[PDB]
This record gives sequence, C-alpha cells and structure tokens, in this order.
Amino acid sequence: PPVVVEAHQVDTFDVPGVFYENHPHEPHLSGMNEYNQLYQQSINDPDTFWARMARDLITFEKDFDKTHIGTLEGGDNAWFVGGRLNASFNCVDRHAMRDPNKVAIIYEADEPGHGRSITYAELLKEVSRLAWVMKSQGVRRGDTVAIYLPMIPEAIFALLACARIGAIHSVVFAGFSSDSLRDRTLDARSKFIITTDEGKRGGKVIGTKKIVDEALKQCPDVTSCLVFKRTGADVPWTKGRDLWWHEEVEKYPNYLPAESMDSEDPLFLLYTSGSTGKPKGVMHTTAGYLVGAAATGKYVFDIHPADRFFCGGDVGWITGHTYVVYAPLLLGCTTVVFESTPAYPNFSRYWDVIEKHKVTQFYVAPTALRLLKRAGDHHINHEMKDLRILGSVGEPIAAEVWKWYHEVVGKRQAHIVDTYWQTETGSHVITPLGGITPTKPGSASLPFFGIDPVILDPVTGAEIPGNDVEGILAFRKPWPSMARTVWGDHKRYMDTYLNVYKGFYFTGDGAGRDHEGYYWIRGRVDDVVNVSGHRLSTAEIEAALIEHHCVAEAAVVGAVHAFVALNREQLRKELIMQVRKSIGPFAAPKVVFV
Ligand SMILES: CCCOP(=O)(O)OC[C@H]1O[C@@H](n2cnc3c(N)ncnc32)[C@H](O)[C@@H]1O
Ligand SMILES: [Mg+2]
Repeated sequence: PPVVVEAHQVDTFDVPGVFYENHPHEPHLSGMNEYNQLYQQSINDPDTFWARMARDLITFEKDFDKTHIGTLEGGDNAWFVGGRLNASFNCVDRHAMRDPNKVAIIYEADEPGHGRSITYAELLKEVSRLAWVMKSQGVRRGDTVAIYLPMIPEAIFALLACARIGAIHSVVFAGFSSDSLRDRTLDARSKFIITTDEGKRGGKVIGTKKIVDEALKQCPDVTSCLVFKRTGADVPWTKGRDLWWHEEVEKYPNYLPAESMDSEDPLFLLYTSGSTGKPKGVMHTTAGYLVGAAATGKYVFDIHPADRFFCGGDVGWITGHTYVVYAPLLLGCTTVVFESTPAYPNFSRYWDVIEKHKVTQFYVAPTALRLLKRAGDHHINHEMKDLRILGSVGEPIAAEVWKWYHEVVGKRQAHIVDTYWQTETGSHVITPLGGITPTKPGSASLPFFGIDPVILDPVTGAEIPGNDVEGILAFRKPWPSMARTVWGDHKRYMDTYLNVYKGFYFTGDGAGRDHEGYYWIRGRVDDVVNVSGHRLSTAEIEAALIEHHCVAEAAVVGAVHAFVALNREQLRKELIMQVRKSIGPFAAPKVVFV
C-alpha cells in the first residue's frame, strides 16, 4: 500500500544527454553530489553557506555583519544585517559599467514584428530619468508607488526606478478593476501612480487610464499620475495631477545616483488574496530577496550571462517580479518582456518568439500549456535550437501535459523544471535544478538550498518523519527571500504563517514525500482556489456576490463555482457584473447556481 499514490510506479527521468552536449558553457554544479553537499551545508550551517552565496551573487555597497538573526517563531528574521546595497545597481549599473551595449531587455510587442531591444546602458538611462521624475514630484525613500502597467519594458523601468530611490513599488495587475486598484493603493498609502493610456493585449484595448481615473477619485493622497503613451488614444486628463511619461523624462538627466539601502529596507509590496478577507500586502525587503532571486535564477534555471530568458508570467504577480525582472537582470543576462498572449495572432506565438530571439529558458504555467495542447501540435514547427530549460509554475503539471511539454515542445532536448513556490517565499523553494536534478512527472522534486521542508499531521501538528508520508507542508527554518511582513498588519502575518505551527512556516499546502524523498504538492488546504493561473479567494468572490441586493447567502467552491440563495436566468448574469466591479473579469465564476 503506497501512502503517496501519485508516485506509485513513477520512475525518475535523467537530464537528457543532449542537454550537456549542446550547452554553450560549463554548468554551475558538477552533479547531484555537489547539490547534496551544498544543500547539507545550507541546512546545517546557513550562516556560512548564505554569506558565501550572497557575496558571490550580489554587490554590496557595505558588506553585511551577520548572515541571519531572528527565528521563525519570533517573526523577526533579518538577513545580511548591516549590509547596504541597491537593487537597481545590482540589476543595471554593475552590468552597464562592464558591458553597456549588452542587451538587457527584449520587448516583444502585442503585434509581431514590433518591439525592440534595450541595452544595459539604455536601461540605466531610462531608470535614472524616471527616478528623477519621481524625485521631482516629491517621492522619497520609503514611500510606496502604485504601478498599474501592462507587459511593456517601461514596467521594468518603473520597478527599478522605484528601487533606485528606495521607493517601495506596489505593482497592481493591469487587469484588476478600479475597486481593486483603489483598495491596494489606499492600503499602501501611495502618493504617486504610474500607468498607461491604454493597454494592447491579444489585439484588444484595455482602458487603463479610465480605470485609474475611477480609482483615484477615492485616493486623494495620490497627487501625481504618470501616464505612458502606449496607444496614443484620447484619454481624459486631470490637469495638475496627470503627467505624460515622455514629456517628463526628457526634462531630466540620463543618470541619477542610487540610494544606499539597508539589507532590510522594503523593496516592494505585492498584494495577494488569502483565505480570509482583504488582500495582504506581502512585503519583501532587499538583500535576502535579491539573493534568493539570483541564487534560483542561477542554480534552478541554469542562467549564464549570455542567456535569453523568457518568463511568460505577468509583472503583476510574483513570477513576473522574480523571474521576468529581478533574477535575470541580477545575473546580467537578457530577459523577454512579452506583451501579447500565447494565442495572438495564432497559437504559434510562444514558439515564434523563442525562435526569433533564440530563447534559452522558457517559463510558463500549465494552464497555458493545456490551452496550447488542445490547440494541436501543428502550431509547433520551430527549431528553437537554444531552448534547453522548460520551466513550469503554479500548479502540478500532469503527466500527460509533462510528456507533451517534454517531447513536442522540448524535442526531448530540454530539462523540464517544475518549480514550487509562492508569493511569500520570494523565489523557488522546491524544484529540480536545471541540468542537474532527476525529475518525476507531476513532482516538484527536491528542496532548494536553505529550504528545510517537513510534513506535519494537519490535526496534531506533529512532524511525520521519513519517506512515503503525507500531510501539511511546512518549512523548519527561515530562508533569505521569505516575506518579512504583511504591510500594516504584522499580526496577520504572524497568525497566518507563523503561529499555526509554532517553530515552522506554514505554506497552506498539502504534500507527500515519496519513498525517494521527492515532494508532490497536493494543493491548498485552505479556501484558496487556483483558476487559470490566478490565486483567488473564494470568500472574496462570496463577498462580491453578496453585495448585490437580491443575494442573501453566497457559497463559492472550486473552475470556481457559486451557489447563491436569493428573472432567475437574468439574475444569474447580473451577479457577474457585480464581480467585474469588485475584482475583475478574471474572477467571474464559471457557473452561477440558484
Ligand atoms: C509561484 C507563483 C504562484 O504564487 P502564488 O502565491 O500566487 O500561489 C502559490 C500557490 O500556488 C500553488 N503552486 C505554486 N507552484 C506550484 C507547483 N509547482 N506545484 C503545485 N502547486 C504549486 C500552491 O498551492 C502555492 O501555495
Ligand atoms: Mg476625491
């Protein structure tokens, strides 16, 4: 009888031998022996291991005094204390100083055959003069800055310009409604917001400026709204508040000094929905987050400086934060900013992009892979000679989809890396290491460096030791890129993550660890449901539906559904519009019951 039934008779797949033959460089680890050696040091002497890793990967303005203080139960963890650094220096300046004409960003626009490439020197200029705009409009170190931007390179300019002056960027997914944008801007107390006149995605127009205008009536602390002219459409304009990106940046110099930030100064807020109530502003600080981003970029995704890294995620979510922006730029390679969808103009789009730009690592969600698999294999007829790493994030990749990814997309030539992590962990925590770790379809494999996973009994909270076990997934030790608080609400941070099982970090996920020690993520044990790549609160959908006058009691379960007690076919459609106003289109239920 097998406790972890999903692993019954599943063999490990070695890295394809052709991966090493075709590799342009020498990979970072010699094999699984070195992983085990480094992993054991990361658990048994994290002070030594992470000091060396941080000093390898991150340039500090002032070296740090101590690797880590605090404990999980104390909720007081600090990493690289005494250090000083700047995230934009590490993502931009240090690379522009060595190789100014190296391409940092490839922008792939909604329409094929547009876009452009941006060098590290060009990125330094744009980050600098955008930072000048913010400084000139009164943004100071420690202020938050709301960002409501689509996938254009200007989004990277905005994150890194905020980091350059020590402002705390608070990115809001550009598909959120006015109410959601308002809620996040109010909670973050931002006085400055950055957006576009409109977005273009999949040939469709998104009225970003209109949505922002609606949200800002209820954000009177916002006194500046910088608008990037993406489409040039006539948009309403608020004199004295609104500013044109292109008019303002050209007033200011092409260089700006970077603020000397503490290791533990906040870098950003990322609002995420939890099991109960209002969105949590998950706060990441500076040094530990960047160290985790660079370490996983390097050792999980096998990133080398010449690589062309393509994450299909959106900057509005943590995957885009860590792997579109911070990790590849920290490591000095090229990152791809993709404005379109995998289906526009046709289902070949992902592969057209990878082929044209010779992408070396591609990172997407299984939801997109399932869509494309249903579309048919004739859409894929691309050499994609340099594609050696195929990443998957957000949900377990099913053996049927894993095989299609490995064979049809990767030509049995690429290593498939199923990365498990969350907004709160900053970077990958359970994952194979690209080009190193043997994999199992449907399994996230083994812990990353510094991650000490344990399986707990959900009721008694006790550790369940050894292999072939199942239960709650928790981590036993702090790690550098862990979220440090929930903005304005440290007690909620403690209660949610650290007080449930004292001494451990609670992921909210169930998991099994099979006879080989490989982990298999079972999904959320709480009321978080994943629909089409989004982390949505069933209570948030419940609260939205209830706000309608004819709805009394509302229940939402997970494709989310909604059984409500109140024409009955007319009301079924009217509740959807109420969700569209409270959250956004991507949170409307798939069926509405009465
Ligand atoms: C990392 C981007 C998604 O970040 P979020 O904070 O939005 O969601 C994290 C949650 O997604 C699932 N999850 C994430 N990665 C995996 C994964 N690879 N396998 C299974 N479930 C996964 C797990 O339930 C987890 O608690
Ligand atoms: Mg007002």
